[PDB]
Amino acid sequence: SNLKISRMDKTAGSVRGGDEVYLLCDKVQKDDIEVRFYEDDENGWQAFGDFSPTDVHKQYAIVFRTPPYHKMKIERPVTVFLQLKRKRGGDVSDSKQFTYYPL
Amino acid sequence: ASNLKISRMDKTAGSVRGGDEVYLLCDKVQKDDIEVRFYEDDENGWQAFGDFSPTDVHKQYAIVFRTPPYHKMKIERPVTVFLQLKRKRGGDVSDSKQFTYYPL
Repeated sequence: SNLKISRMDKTAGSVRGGDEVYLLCDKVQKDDIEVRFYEDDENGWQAFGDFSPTDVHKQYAIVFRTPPYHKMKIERPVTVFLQLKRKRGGDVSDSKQFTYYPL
Repeated sequence: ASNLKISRMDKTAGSVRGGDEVYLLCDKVQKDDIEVRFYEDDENGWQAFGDFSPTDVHKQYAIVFRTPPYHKMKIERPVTVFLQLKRKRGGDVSDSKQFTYYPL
């Protein structure tokens, strides 16, 4: 609960990932942050937000590319959770929702 | 703050009717002392401003805003313009970026 996501560019996208999202957050260290996309279920899937250090703006924003879903053949939009977290870190932000769309 | 700077930004095109949300990452800015001015070199140097309350001025380094309707609603093709960050007091600006309005 140390980390926080204030606002996001988008909350949906192509299951193929590759979508650029602007993320407004509370202070974050550019060398110890990641954007984890995950599902809360026995399978426990997780993909990560793509981006280098330079995309973290003044420690208060992150411009990244979405990861793709593990199944491209989905019939309807699937919602998943996405949060902020320190690498190995055990510190995270509350988790917002992100939906993936078909093709 | 030194000199205004638009680091990067969301959209760079939208509808001539304005109303589109643009994320814009910039250098240090102060909530009640900054503006996002749209305009044209033109004789009639049209001018408009992005809409946003002071709450949309996230941590001094970013601005979430909606665009303003262009002055010609019925344009034949896509019309491009410059939109620079501007200071409400000093009056100084940031290098101007380009934004393109689209027809209905």
